[PDB]
Amino acid sequence: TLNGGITDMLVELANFEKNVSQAIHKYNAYRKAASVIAKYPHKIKSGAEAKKLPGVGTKIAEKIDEFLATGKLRKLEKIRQDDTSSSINFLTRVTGIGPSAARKLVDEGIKTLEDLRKNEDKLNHHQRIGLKYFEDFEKRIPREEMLQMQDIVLNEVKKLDPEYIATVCGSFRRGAESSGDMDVLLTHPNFTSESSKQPKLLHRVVEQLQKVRFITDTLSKGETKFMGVCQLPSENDENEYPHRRIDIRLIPKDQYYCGVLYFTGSDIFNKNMRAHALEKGFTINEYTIRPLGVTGVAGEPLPVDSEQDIFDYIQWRYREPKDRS
Repeated sequence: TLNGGITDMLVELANFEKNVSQAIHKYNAYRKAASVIAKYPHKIKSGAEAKKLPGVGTKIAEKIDEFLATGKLRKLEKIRQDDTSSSINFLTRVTGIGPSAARKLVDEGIKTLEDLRKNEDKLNHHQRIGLKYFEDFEKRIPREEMLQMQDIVLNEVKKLDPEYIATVCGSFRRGAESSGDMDVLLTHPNFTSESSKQPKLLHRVVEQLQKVRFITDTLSKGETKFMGVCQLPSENDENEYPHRRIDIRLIPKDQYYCGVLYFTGSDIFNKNMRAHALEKGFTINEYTIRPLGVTGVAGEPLPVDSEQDIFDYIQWRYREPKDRS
């Protein structure tokens, strides 16, 4: 393509000028500028030969000869950047700041790492810790450190009560080399889908991990889900080990392997498996597996004492976790 860089430059400029500006008049303009350049049969060398065209005002002729020289355009940079969109989807990197709050902060003037680091009175505790450890939560965790994190949690849990079952899921159980965080599913026989609702089964484990200084912060502690911050022990090491994201979900005993399956996942695999279940007449769910009757009337949850049970029901061979991409 001859120009092309020039026309994608003008098209994006037109779009912006109508969906942010609202000056449909100069949107109509750039449109004309672009169609023409695309007609013109020779490669634009400069913005003066590019000015000499029936629909290219000298403001635009001033841009082209520029984009030809720098290989870019500052007006596009200072536009792509401030994109009311792109800011929200940045603030949302900070754990604790979703869409709703991001939109608030943004169109109230705050949208960058430093704008934030200059008004923590506008943030709650979750958003605060999430800010303090932004860069830390941005790193990967070598399988190596995860194994160690597995041991701390795993043995601490068995020491409290041997009847607990605890499995780390996520990219770690699938045998991955690198993880984003740690995701623990916890259950205990005293807790079934018929039973009371026992928040202490979870609290007791969380507090024991804080007690031994693994968990360093709470972002959200619920009745059934805790999300916080954890850290591997060290020596005299400066930044020794960064702080990681850890999540701890408590699940009724009788619907644990439904939750383990689901949280080991790969979404693409979850998608395919549920879909296969739905074709042999079952519905799978992060809690249960149910016959799917005539219509979409689901029957009674079937007994699940292991992942294998879920596979057998839909007539699939057990897929090793490493094998669930």
